[PDB]
This record gives sequence, C-alpha cells and structure tokens, in this order.
Amino acid sequence: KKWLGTPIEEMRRMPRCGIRLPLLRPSANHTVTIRVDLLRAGEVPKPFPTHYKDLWDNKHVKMPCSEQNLYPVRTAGSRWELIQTALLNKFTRPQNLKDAILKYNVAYSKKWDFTALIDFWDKVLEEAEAQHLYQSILPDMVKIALCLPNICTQPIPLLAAAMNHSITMSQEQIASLLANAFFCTFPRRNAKMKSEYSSYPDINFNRLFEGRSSRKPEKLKTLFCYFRRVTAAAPTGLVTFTRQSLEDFPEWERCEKPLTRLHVTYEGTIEENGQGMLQVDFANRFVGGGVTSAGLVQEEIRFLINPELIISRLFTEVLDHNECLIITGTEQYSEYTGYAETYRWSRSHEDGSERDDWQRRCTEIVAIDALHFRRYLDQFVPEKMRRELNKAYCGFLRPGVSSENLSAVATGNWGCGAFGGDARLKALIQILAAAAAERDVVYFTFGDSELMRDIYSMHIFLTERKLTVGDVYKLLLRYYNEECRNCSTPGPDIKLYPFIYHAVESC
Ligand SMILES: Nc1ncnc2c1ncn2[C@@H]1O[C@H](COP(=O)(O)OP(=O)(O)OC[C@H]2O[C@H](O)[C@H](O)[C@@H]2O)[C@@H](O)[C@H]1O
Repeated sequence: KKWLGTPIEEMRRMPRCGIRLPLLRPSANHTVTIRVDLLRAGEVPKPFPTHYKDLWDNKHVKMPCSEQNLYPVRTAGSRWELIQTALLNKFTRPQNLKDAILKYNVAYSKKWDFTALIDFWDKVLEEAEAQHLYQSILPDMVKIALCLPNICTQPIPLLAAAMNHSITMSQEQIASLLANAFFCTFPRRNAKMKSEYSSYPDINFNRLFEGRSSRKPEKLKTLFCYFRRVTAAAPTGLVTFTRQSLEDFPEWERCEKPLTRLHVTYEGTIEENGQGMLQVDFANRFVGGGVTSAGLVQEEIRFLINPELIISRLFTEVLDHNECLIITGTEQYSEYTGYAETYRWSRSHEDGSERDDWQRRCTEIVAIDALHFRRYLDQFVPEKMRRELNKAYCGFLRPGVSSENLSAVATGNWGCGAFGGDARLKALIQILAAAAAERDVVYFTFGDSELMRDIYSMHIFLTERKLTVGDVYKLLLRYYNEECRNCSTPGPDIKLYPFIYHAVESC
C-alpha cells in the first residue's frame, strides 16, 4: 500500500545496466577541460591546456580573468587586477564583503541589496560561526576564485540554442567557477537590459544577498556547506553537461510501442530513492530557476544540495521546446528538511555514489521544463499536450543506446506545482514519452496516496488492454474534443481518467 505496480527491485539502475564507456576524449561535440591521459581515481585532475588560453567572443564564456575584461578607469583598466585587489583584503564585518564585491561592480552599488548577507552574518550566525566564515571559509573561497586562470585553462563554449554538445570538467574547476559566481565576478551577466546574455540565466550570486526572506539563511547555509567542503579538500571527480536537441519527434497518434513498466509510490523522493536512475529536474527554461534569487521548490532545492548543477547557468542558453540538459556526475553535499517556505539545511551529506570510468558520480539528472499553465483547460489543447510529450521524450531518449542499457526514469509531479499542471494528465504524458523512449517509470507522488492509486489503476487498465502509445494519445485528443474544446467553463464536466475508462470500456 505504500507503493504499487512493479517492485522497485525489478527496475534498471546505473552503473550496473549501462554500456561500457568509450575512452573519454575531446572532439567537435565534446569539450573536455582536463588531461584524459592523466585521469586517475583519487587524484585531482590536471587541467588541459597547461597554461591559460583565452577566448572573448560570442561562442564562449567571458571569463573574469580575461585580459579583455576591462573597466573604464578616461582610460581602460584590468578588471581582473581590480578583483584581485578588492578580494584579497581581510574581512571581519559583512560591510567589508559588500564593499569588496562592489569595487568591480560600481554600476550596481545602488541597485544590489546585501541585506540578507548582512543579516546572515550579523543576525543569524553565532559569533564562532561568523568567525569561521570570515577567518576560514571566505578567504579560502577568494583563493580558489583567484586561481581561476590556473584551474580553468581552456575556453568554455556556450551551450547555445540548437547545439548538440557536451562539456566535461572537473569538480575542482566547477568550485573555482562557483566561487567566482559567489563574488559576482562574471562580466556581462548583470545588466537588466543586456543583449548577449539576455537568453541565459543569472550566474552571479548578488540576488542571494538581497532582502529579508527567512529562507536566505537556509540557502546560504546550504551553499557555505558546499564551499567549506570543496575548499578544505579538493574534489577529484568530473561532471558532464550535455545539451540535447531532437529534430524528429514521433508521430504520436501512430506510435505502436506498448506501455512500459511503472512503480508508483507516495513515499520517498527522486533524489534519495532514485539512485542509478535518470532523475528528472522540474526545470525552468532558464535552468536552475530562482536558485540564486528567491526560488525554493524542486529545482532550486536540487541545485542547492548538488551545487555543481548551478554552473550549468554559466553556459546553458534558455531551453527551446525541443531541448533539454543532461548533467552526469553532480555530487550531493547537503541534506535538507521541508520544502519551499519550510526548507531548512539539516547537515553535511557524504555522497556514497560510485563513480563511472570517467570519474563521474553515477548520478544522472535531466532538466526538462514543463509549460506554465495559467488556466486549467489550456493544457489539454493538442499542441500543448504534444509539446509536453516531445519535451519529456527529448529528456528520456538516448539516441543509439539500446533499451536494456537504459535505467528507469525517476520522476514525479512534473509541472504540477509552481507551473499549474494537472498531475493525472502529466503522469500519462510522462508514461507515453517513457514508452516511446523504451524506459520504465518510477513515479514519486510526494505524499499523495490517492494520486498513487489513480496513476497505478490507469496504467494497469491500459496495459492489460494492450493499448499502444498511439491508442492512448488518441484518447487524450478525444477528451480535448468532447470535454475541453467547446467548454466555456474553467473546468470540464468530466475528469480525464473517468473519461478514459468510459471511452475504452464503451467501444
Ligand atoms: N524531491 C521531490 N521528489 C518528488 N516529487 C517532488 C519533489 N519535490 C517536489 N515534488 C513534487 O513535484 C511538484 C512540482 O514541483 P515544482 O518544483 O513546483 O515544479 P513545476 O514543474 O511545477 O514548476 C517549475 C518551476 O518552479 C521552479 O522555480 C522551476 O525553476 C520552475 O520555474 C511539487 O508540487 C511536489 O508535489
């Protein structure tokens, strides 16, 4: 009664069900920022190339340490030198850190509020904790940030719209980049009226420091736990970020594949109970959502407990309808309680995930953004349903991997919270997309036992009647036509699942 359907023990998991990884190597579609010949378990990766190479152009990250990162001083000065002078001062009071960050962000000295930072340091932390923050954690964060040019020696390409491309970098490289984001050093990522990066998420952390939300101290404690850990002892693994764009989507009405298997449960979570499975991130199209600002639901929580996810925001352009982002190897650094306005940092987490042959933790997460529905009936429009199917399919599909090497998809109430979707429709949409990609589904209803029973009952009804993906999608089209298209009322007369049962049983 806590779970229904296929036992979870019968589902596929990594590393055990994967194909042997090819040799890690750079190519036209795979950027690798470390020495693959020198990659060894338990050893910090050596950057490749050995010495910094800079690109300052429209296809790459604009690094803070670039010699083309200038500031009008009536003449040009080196912003990297300015950052060095600003950050290498000792901090004893939160005003010190604010003044430091603003030295190289002068145009934002009246726009960026630091109230949350000041309050965290002065009004949440005990004296000993504040002292540890400014005597140890912050100066260590400064040093790894300022080592950037020795750590990230290779230009990082932007994962731009329509690119099918991967970047594999070390956890150490990510820590240095994230310390930079914390100190707000990334240029051209700040103007509200910016052109080049308007289609990219926020990366600099300035909005984490604003206002008086009671959740800011919990975000900051979660992030400082990470920074403490990665500056005290350099992490040794790698992380891969892959942008995936599909060209041909299924003719859904015509799909003759059968449904796959389902485990559905009202207990557990994606991140704890989906080990070795493709874990779904219920994303915003600007990946990470409000992680560095006010957001604190499913995506922001995952980005906080696995902060290596946050660096996706540096190089991942806003997802189009046919796109996703697949992140392999992020490490869990914190545990938490609650959710949204009750979210709290609990303690440091020791990740026991095994690493694959590329020294990546065996944790695969896919960012797929649902549509945000403002009116209930909107989501039943065929175009919108087909959009959600194609999005999930893109997230689930692994071109040229066979089904027996695909783990189950660990998912849940995608789009049915901040984004207003109907869980029962979305559940069926995910089940169809999983079918077409030939993966099983492990579905966590996050405490809703009725929804568990309902998803289970519908799935077994459809499976026992041998209804194909196409048969089911056609029933969704019928529901729209009979109950939604000509409905002038906000909510239809008959619900989806009852409609389906009656339509199938009536034929
Ligand atoms: N750990 C979890 N495991 C399983 N299910 C979960 C978990 N956490 C939450 N749920 C369930 O999943 C439901 C939906 O989680 P939501 O986070 O609202 O995702 P959306 O797709 O609707 O909104 C995405 C936007 O919100 C963010 O800001 C993004 O950046 C986007 O801007 C919850 O109501 C729970 O029932």
